[PDB]
Amino acid sequence: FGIHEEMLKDGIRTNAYKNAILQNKHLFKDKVVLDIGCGTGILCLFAAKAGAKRVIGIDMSDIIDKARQIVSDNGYSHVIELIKGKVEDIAQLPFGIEKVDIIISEWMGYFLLYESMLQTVLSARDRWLRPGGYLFPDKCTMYICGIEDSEYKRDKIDFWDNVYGFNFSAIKADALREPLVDFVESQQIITTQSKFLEIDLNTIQPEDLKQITTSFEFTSQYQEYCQAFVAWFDCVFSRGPHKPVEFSTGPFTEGTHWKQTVFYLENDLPLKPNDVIKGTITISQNKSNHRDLDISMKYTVNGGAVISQDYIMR
Amino acid sequence: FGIHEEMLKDGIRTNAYKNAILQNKHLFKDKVVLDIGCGTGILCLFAAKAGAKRVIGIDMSDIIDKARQIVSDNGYSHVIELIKGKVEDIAQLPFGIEKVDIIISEWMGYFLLYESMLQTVLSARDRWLRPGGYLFPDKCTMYICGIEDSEYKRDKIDFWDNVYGFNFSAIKADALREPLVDFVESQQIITTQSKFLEIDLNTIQPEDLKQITTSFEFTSQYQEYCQAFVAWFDCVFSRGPHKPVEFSTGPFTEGTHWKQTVFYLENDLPLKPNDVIKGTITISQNKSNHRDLDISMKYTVNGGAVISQDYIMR
Repeated sequence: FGIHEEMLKDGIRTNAYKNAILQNKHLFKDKVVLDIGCGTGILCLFAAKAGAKRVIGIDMSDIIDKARQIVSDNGYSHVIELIKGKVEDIAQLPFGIEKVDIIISEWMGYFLLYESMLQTVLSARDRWLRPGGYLFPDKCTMYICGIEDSEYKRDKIDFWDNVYGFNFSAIKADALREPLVDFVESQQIITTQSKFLEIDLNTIQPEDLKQITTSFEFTSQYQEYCQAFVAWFDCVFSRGPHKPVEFSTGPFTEGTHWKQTVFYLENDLPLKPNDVIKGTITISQNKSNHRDLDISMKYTVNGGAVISQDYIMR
Repeated sequence: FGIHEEMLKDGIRTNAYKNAILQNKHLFKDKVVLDIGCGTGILCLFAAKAGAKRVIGIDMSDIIDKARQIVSDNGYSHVIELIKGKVEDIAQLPFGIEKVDIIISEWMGYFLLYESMLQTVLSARDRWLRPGGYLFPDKCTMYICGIEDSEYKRDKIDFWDNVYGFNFSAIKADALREPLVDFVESQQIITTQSKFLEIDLNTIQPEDLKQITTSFEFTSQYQEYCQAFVAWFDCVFSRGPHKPVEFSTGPFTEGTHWKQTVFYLENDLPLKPNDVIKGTITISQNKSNHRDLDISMKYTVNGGAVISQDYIMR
């Protein structure tokens, strides 16, 4: 419902897709395009306008009936075909199509990986993408840095110390375990930014997603307290477009509906300039609710004792 | 998760419950209290602090395990007993209790009735409330008025006329059919306010909720265009407290997490001062998704032709 208006009115995202598709008419001309999660159909309309021979959109949502009407009203009912259901439940693609040239998708979730459609996109790639075909977009990179956020930490974590006189501190751990999806101001960042994960749809395999172990490293720029780490991702249309097309969900550029992801620290870090925060982040589907993401960090400051903290986004 | 922090940090709501309970220690002393949907337990703690002999909290949420810890940390483990599950699945109340003196609940949904716990509260009242017992709160009243909102109507409805050159007008009806939960500024109101529904927990019966037909009437105060109706509800602890306790979710007082409910009109009304808008609102559970609320309005301006518009909150 409102999720579709939010996706469309996300200008940064829809403009990046618009540019990647419409500026590459040469690449789309007379091609067969599969779009995973077409929603109201704007990306399918772009691909058709770019000259695709056939655009197949899959959405599991009941929006499909209205999306077909939109396709008709814009004169593309002979080019764009919409199908309901899960990729995994599709007997065949329509019109006897066996392979496709280009897969468009918007699979990225919050924190890139939370409730994402990555596995669906990889199944569709494995089933239908012709050798050498293109994935729009194909590369996402995750970044992390440290911030000052004493005010929000006091309002959101320490609030539970005293609630109308009552001790609610039993809840504090749970509040700390939940990453926050929200915007951070760039002036709050007190460290360099660390690339810590890349996901390349051209080469990644589903078994690689079972448990992601990765490392990160960033450096303090200030004499300051660090209350939280913040993470975001960048997304690149790399293989396919004539020039690479990119957009960011970070705090130095226009906001997106993904916002940023804030991981509050149990114990604030007292940082000096040039202090080094380095560690590992392990990401995996939660073992009791498969929709939940377990995110475990272990790290040090200048090689001190290891600090560990576990989070679950749910 | 965050829903519990949002409920608690709703100051207007939690203060009204705090006042209704703690200022009526005489009424709670040595009584048996049932609280429906206890969440992290603050209302149960109030009832215990007010002197209840026994407080039974029901919540279907996994929050129960942490809520028990909160009850223990504040010294009330012998008074407050928490039970998981639906009222409808409870064999008996603990400690051999058969009747209770007071039922506390926070059953109100958006637009009062959307995904509310009203039916659960009525079942608990019918099963367990002693004759003459009290419901905290027991009375909610709904109000409606007309507003000017051309800017938000243009940004949210007319946006679909042209989306990157494409005609998305097939979606406009669906956008109009969805009431918006959001805050309205009081300066946007251009009519008097109409009480249009009262729900009295002391006397209402579940069969009355199958379909609510009610009437409304309000008067234009300006020469202005009306783009939407806005509705809210007020909630009163009426029977029981020494003085009635009240709070509002309307736009003339502090915001609450319920916000207000905005019903955009298909065709703007050109109103003159003293024009009368009068009609009926029919509210019923949707026939294909029982969690969805159908809200149908028919009305006139000074007895002109009947205007009808159907909405579904989903």
